[PDB]
Amino acid sequence: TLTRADWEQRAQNLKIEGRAFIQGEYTAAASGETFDCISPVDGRLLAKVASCDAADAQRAVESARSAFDSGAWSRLAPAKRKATMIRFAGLLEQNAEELALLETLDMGKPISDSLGVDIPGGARALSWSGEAIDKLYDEVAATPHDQLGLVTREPVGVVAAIVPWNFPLMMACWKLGPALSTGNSVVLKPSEKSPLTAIRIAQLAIEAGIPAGVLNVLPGYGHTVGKALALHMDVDTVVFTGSTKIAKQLMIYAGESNMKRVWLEAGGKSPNIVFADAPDLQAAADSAASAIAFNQGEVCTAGSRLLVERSIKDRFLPMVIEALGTWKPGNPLDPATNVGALVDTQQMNTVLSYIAAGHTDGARLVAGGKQILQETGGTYVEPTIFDGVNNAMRIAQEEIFGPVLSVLTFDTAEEAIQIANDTPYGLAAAVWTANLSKAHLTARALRAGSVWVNQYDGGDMTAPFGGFKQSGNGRDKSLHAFDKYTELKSTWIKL
Amino acid sequence: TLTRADWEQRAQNLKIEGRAFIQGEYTAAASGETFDCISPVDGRLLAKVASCDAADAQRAVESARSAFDSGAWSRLAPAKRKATMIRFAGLLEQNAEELALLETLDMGKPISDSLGVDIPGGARALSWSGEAIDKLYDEVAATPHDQLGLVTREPVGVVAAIVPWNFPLMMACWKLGPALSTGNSVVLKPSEKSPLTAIRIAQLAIEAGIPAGVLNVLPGYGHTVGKALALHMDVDTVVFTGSTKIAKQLMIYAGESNMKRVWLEAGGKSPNIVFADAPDLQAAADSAASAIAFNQGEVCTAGSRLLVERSIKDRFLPMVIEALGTWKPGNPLDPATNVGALVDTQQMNTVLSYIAAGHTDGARLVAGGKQILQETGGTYVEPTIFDGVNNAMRIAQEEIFGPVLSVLTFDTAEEAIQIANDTPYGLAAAVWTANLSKAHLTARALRAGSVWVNQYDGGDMTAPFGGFKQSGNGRDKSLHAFDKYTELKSTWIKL
Amino acid sequence: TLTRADWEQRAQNLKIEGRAFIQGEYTAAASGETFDCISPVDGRLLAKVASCDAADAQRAVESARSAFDSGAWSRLAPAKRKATMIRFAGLLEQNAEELALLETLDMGKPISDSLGVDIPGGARALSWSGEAIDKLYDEVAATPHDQLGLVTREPVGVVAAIVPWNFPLMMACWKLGPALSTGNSVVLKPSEKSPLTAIRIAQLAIEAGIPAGVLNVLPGYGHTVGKALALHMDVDTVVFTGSTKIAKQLMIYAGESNMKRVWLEAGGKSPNIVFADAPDLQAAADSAASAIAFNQGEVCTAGSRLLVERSIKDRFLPMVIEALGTWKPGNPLDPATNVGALVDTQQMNTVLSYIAAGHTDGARLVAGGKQILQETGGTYVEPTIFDGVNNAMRIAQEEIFGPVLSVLTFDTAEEAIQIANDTPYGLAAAVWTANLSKAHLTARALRAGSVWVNQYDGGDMTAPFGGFKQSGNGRDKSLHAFDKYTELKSTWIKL
Amino acid sequence: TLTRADWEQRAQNLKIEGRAFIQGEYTAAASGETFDCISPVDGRLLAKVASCDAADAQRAVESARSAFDSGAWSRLAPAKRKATMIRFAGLLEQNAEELALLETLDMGKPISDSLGVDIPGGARALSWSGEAIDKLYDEVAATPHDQLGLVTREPVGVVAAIVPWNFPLMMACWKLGPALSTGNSVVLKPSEKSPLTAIRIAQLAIEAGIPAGVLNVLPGYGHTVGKALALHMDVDTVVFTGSTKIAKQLMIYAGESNMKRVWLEAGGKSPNIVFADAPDLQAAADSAASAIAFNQGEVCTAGSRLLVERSIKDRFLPMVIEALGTWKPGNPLDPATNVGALVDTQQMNTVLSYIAAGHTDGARLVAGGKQILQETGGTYVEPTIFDGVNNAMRIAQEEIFGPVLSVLTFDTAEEAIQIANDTPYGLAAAVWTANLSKAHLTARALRAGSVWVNQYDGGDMTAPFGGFKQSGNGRDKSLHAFDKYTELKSTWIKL
Ligand SMILES: NC(=O)c1ccc[n+]([C@@H]2O[C@H](COP(=O)([O-])OP(=O)(O)OC[C@H]3O[C@@H](n4cnc5c(N)ncnc54)[C@H](O)[C@@H]3O)[C@@H](O)[C@H]2O)c1
Repeated sequence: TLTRADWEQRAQNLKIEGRAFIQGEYTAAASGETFDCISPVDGRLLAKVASCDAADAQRAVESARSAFDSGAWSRLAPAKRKATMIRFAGLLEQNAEELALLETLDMGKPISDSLGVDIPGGARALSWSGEAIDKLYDEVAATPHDQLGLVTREPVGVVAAIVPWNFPLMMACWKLGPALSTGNSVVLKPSEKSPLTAIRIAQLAIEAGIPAGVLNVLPGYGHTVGKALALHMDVDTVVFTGSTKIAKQLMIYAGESNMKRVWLEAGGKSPNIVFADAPDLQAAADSAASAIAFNQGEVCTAGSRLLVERSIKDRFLPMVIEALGTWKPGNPLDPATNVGALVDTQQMNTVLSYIAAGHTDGARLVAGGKQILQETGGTYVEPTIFDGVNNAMRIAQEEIFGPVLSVLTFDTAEEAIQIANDTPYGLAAAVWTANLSKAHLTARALRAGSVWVNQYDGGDMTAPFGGFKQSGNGRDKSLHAFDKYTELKSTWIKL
Repeated sequence: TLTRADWEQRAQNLKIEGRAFIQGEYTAAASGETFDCISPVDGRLLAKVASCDAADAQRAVESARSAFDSGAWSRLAPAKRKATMIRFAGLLEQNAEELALLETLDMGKPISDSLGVDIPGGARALSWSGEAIDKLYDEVAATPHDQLGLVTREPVGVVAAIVPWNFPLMMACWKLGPALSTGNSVVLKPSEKSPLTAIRIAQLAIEAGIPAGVLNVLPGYGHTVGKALALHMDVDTVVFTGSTKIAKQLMIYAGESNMKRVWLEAGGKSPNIVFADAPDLQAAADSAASAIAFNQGEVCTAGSRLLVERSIKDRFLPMVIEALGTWKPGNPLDPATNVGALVDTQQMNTVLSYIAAGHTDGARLVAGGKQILQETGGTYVEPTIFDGVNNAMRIAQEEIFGPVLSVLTFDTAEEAIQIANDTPYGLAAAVWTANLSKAHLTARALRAGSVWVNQYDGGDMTAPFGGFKQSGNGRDKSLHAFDKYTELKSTWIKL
Repeated sequence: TLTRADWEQRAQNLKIEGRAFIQGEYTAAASGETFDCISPVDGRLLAKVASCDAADAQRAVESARSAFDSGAWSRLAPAKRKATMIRFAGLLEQNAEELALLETLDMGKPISDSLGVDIPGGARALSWSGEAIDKLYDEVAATPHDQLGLVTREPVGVVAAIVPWNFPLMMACWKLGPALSTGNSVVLKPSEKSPLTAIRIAQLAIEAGIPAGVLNVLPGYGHTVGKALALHMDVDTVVFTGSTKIAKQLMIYAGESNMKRVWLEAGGKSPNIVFADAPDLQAAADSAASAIAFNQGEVCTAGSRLLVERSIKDRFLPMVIEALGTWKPGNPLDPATNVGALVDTQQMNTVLSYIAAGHTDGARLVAGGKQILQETGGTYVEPTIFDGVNNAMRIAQEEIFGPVLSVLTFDTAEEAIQIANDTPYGLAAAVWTANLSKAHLTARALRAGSVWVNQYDGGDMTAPFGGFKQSGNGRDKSLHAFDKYTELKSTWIKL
Repeated sequence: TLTRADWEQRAQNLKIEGRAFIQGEYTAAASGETFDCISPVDGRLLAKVASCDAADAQRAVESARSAFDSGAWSRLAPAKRKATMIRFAGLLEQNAEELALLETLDMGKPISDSLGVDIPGGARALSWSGEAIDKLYDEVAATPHDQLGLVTREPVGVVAAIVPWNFPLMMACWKLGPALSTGNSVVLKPSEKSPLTAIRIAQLAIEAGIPAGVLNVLPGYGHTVGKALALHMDVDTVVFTGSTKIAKQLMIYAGESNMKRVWLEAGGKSPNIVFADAPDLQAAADSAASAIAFNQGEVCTAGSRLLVERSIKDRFLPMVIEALGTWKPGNPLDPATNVGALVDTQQMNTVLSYIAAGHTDGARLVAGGKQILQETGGTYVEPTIFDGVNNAMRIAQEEIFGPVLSVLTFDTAEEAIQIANDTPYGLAAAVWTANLSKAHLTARALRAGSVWVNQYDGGDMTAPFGGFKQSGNGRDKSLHAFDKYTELKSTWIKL
């Protein structure tokens, strides 16, 4: 087990690749332009990263298209694609320490989280998806004797994947797993706030046996190369994870261009409903704190609204405060740290402004509330709780994407459901109760893509993940994720 | 069997409903405005139809939402929804003669087609979908012993369905069958060129037991009430059948509003590939003619590009010409008629302009090419064939939506495939060959949602139907149609 | 609603068919022999029924085989088979009053049960199965590009169905629905204790459009014609519902003959577990009584072992006694009657012998325990309860097939599960508890084909039904029932 | 690449384990008795192998049952069972040279086949099955609002697997893959003619992480320990691969004991149908020879009946003779050898007696026909062809299980199908034709579990494998194999 000093030495000794990757080779952007990749750990310069634009999108898509048409990957035997995807996952694990360190330096999450959650999670999405390839069957319809009706799935062709900065490698892998497994070529566009691991795994893909052109990586800004990919007339599908605002703009881009398929994973304001008859209130308290403090609250499914049955509120809230007190910001390179830096100054100022809005709209600060560790040259905020929140308050309605918890009360299950569903979002929700009927009926009534019962942040690769309403469309993970990267064909044969 | 005189008597004796339908009652538009519904068979006034706008969209959506929330239909037992949908289908059949007559008068297709194809096809979509409801199973994941992982589907809520004029009732039913079967409320917006059957079946739905508010019908223009539904902030999903141009606009509307799900069935320029080793050339010739002449060529999957192997071209083209000669425009109310009127003057001018374009771009007219029966006051054009067509010509690239055939030649299977896929569209295609390998390998290479082998216009309710590329996204018919009207939920329960 | 006098008039006015049915015609047995069909309601002669033997089995199998080979039904379009099966179900309903009367007279169940449960249940099995036919899809494997791998299902051919007397029509339909829907020819052998409804519906099948030879019916004894079918070298599959003893004998017959597939639905000793935290004790008490008294306890899944948590036992047992008191034997032709006659004298003696065994082995009689209504000439026994039962006692280990309840106690969930699973059987079980974890974990631990939670006798046509262990193999109802009547084929095509 | 001399040295240097394996340890049989394991390569003594009997079956099943009930494997997380199964497969590959050598020495197949087909094939069944575990989903029925209907699968408990000698390790793995993956305990009973690899992999299972008691191995005779397992009252399921005669006896044993589930893979007499319009006659000739000579014709799906369209017979048969001449018996330890020894003297004498019967019944010997290489001390027979065979001849009806081909002619497709289906068997069949319709219609009409088109011996792990009629019931490989090792449960929960 590596120490803080070990990680600090390794961080200093990294040579960091900043180039784009197109047709099997690292490359500068056509313009030669770069942007500074700055670490939120302490503000050090990590790398000058290629700043791609429309011209680079064009070259990457031409490369993607040529590779798809060659059939080198798209017509490779399923069992062979499986083997390659599993080797790809294996190379992530083999290079786990470097990749984890890049993630931590790039966007500030604790090294123990990068190493323990992100890298294994990314690898698992690649290998599980790979494992599934030849376990999938298409269909033969019930037809008259002189007909053979086949209903099959084929890869769409060229896929653009635009991903965010909060789980850079893992979110990339949630897309790459099913998209590559089904045989598509993918152009990956990582967040400008976290380009490094995406850039690095482009090389690993080649080493695993992914052909040149099949996985191209274009670092750069959303409003330049991201937009260019979404408007491209020869991209078949764009998959996206990010804000609801940008997600909507992608639907507009598709409409303005070639009617490409658009699949979105967007914001959340997930309600964590704790009933008086929860089987384990301490577990509910620990989980409620973890739900908002894990990864600095920079989680789409953060349990940012805590709904507590009023009769246990006075006992439960102090339990949640004490649990939250164990989540402490610190040096992300220290293995003992469980809360890291926020991704940058821009994000931190947004979070601080929402904390200010909590005060303004009349909520009661009961824990945290301040920026800390300023002397480090990094960006850190205390996990924060507001009590006495009404669901119409800004901190109840709007996604904060920091470790800021809103606490609301209710007195009936029906009110809990009404409050929980009172949102434009619908990514996740949780219910804590020992009652059989109340558990299933409440879960059934919540309009959310994931509903966790007597736990938070549940599910694994077998569980589809995605939004109701403005939290998105379509699902990541599970076999259902494959459907975003394929087209149905009905082949009706007269005999 | 009814005679022409019988159908003319019946046409005269219809009382035709023109009002919108909201919350279980026929109603004027809020503005009181109407538009004239004129028959293309000769020009008579059928009815003054309510011209709905945004205010009516709002009232209909409020009705739909309230109905959905009440659970009267959305939480009705699956077996009971099945019985209702089957009764709904049964009422279409019970009233087939009236509905077919309305269809024929409304948009000009032959009465024998309305009676023999449209009404049975529509009824079948409703009954088959109903039958399927309790044959569908959701999923239980493989999880650790202390977890129960449920993956289920739930109705999205409020669905707007916007449909075209070429198969008014049948297309409405393709949407209504699965949308209603899954438990949604639906707001149906029929084409302003063909509002009458949708208006009529609103009452039949009530009679079958569909609760008030669950199926609302808003006749009116695309740019008024259609647009209002697509921009509405409380519509969860819009499903669409129509032009690629408008389909794209709907993606923009969704992005501008509430990120509603958008499912599109759009245009086509389907290739009909006849190899020299086709098993039955006469069958191929008969189907090639039917593929362009049926429903006046106003068919999304019309075989508008006939690709013929050069070595049989001289023999096959005269066969296609002779077969096309049996398709003759005539009085739509005559049961002997197999080709009806074009939907309106605007449509006839478009077809005539494309025939002119055929000449201009250098193709050779070998059949038809002219308006006929002007004395009737109706709009009729001869089924038309151009030979010597290059795929770059306008008549080869652009959807005409009239009975105009382009004939192209090829020398190799590779060439046929390249030409076939050389289109922004991808709705359907056909292959004619007696060879096992060539049939399957060519079918596999064609980028289209339906591929018919040794037949044209194949499939039934078991066959998903929809586009690759700019022909749309998602599928109508089959069980896959249901997925457009539901959301996946992952319920992970800690035990 | 018909009165007792009405049903008695109708009983007198029946003309009852007693012949076998082969190749579209009613027929005597080859030997000319008959057996007396006597009613347990009072002892009248209903009909002299053909007593078939091996010669008749041979002729029926030859008819079945020829019909199968002709394709009249086996290669009939799926949608047409669906329509026929639905018409078949519709004829059962059209003739419900006659069929229910035949059932009640034949084996003694109350007329209100025959009319309200048996005939609708049978019709439902036929129509639901029919509806499902064209909703089923076979499979296409993930293969290399030069391979097409089809995995399809085909009817086995000739199916023998051997059924019992407790639900004569409904059990026959549980087999016929999926066996006929998949395209097989079926030879049905009803119990010699209840031949009449099977004989009758043979004609209804013809009327619905089932071709001659596809459904043959051979009334007669198990050891003659039943055995002949099970040993027949040209029967592909036998499906069976009856005793575990005979079920085992069928496996031996298959091994002695042609290795035909054997699917068994056999005996049961189902445990009904009521925890102290059951949500509704009165509902639990009412269901516990119904579970043993319904259809005279002549139910494979009768809740014959009531397991009660010791801490509610003193409160719950009087509730069960009072609820059982509402179940009173009476004239089966009286519509007010909720408990009918036992099927014959042999059955009554068996029940009385087990009541004697209850006393001998040391249990405590707390309700019923005696034959009643001897003056009627019929066979009736009081619903009976023994308290203080140990699971090692004969009444706890052996299936009684009468209305005799054994009451056992437990202190822990672990104990309840151990007792519940302490049986050679495994057909059904029930759990009553308001606790989420306990309900799912206990249901998971129970080795039984059906587990009902907070209800008894649950499920519908969507729920597969069948045994663990010596309660049988394979499942009736649901789509899984179809798999007993088809064979998988892997067609791997090199392209 | 190892030479013949290398393999001869390795064979001499093996230390061979002969003991049974129970509860994590090698053990003598209770009696202390052994049988001589003799090599058909040259007659050398390989090992004295434990000769288990009823007492050993009892101890193994008690061990299996205790392990299943402990949940160490049966309740282990799916993802963890997957990982263990993949490591298990990995250890087969890691020890491939030893395992391949054991197989070759034990039952005589060429070392290049053992190394290239058997070991990789066995490993692949284990890992593919393992990979599938968490890709499988169970079901949630469509039910009323106050019901939750779960349809799930659970392991049956204790599985007996009885396997033959022709593919000892691979057939064992076809059973072990799905049986262990679903969580069962397995008692494996290898053929007394080939016990060695089964004995050896028992240790590898433990090293991979399979808990003690979960995989027990009992070498010994069929009529002692095999029979004891099939009659055991606490074995839930027996799966079998072997002769039809013994397969039938297992059905009888189940009936005599506890009604255990019985799944059989039995004999074959597979027809290889070559039409005049086969796309590649040379390929058909090569494959027809391989179909009968591979693994000494000791293959269940050996293409033992060659049906050739009469018009190509005179040209085709010499092609088949020339191809068959490339398959030459030789030293199984020589890597160049492509035909090995027959398993023993008993088998060889059976084969020679069938060759004698070919002469007697009037067939024409056109190739091979004699025992060879007698001086080696081993058992070898020339690949043999009889022409002018009629389907009623013994060599056409009966399974020979040696390299003996029967050649038949036909003149119509209909006759080809009649002849092909004229058998009590139905394991596999093949069709060679370039015609689309004839390929699919003929394949559809053949009553066989596998149908190969324009190839022989096709399919991989995605293709279910097993018999129609007396070739067995149920399927090995694919996801369908899992169903033999699990039970369906319907859990209906009232809410
Ligand atoms: N599974 C999920 O649903 C999921 C997971 C993690 C994070 N998120 C969401 O991500 C957001 C935080 O991430 P973010 O700040 O990177 O979001 P963002 O919307 O600002 O950007 C996401 C990605 O889109 C790109 N982008 C920005 N503008 C673009 C444009 N005009 N056209 C094309 N691409 C453009 C960015 O460069 C980045 O790669 C939150 O709203 C959070 O809820 C969702």
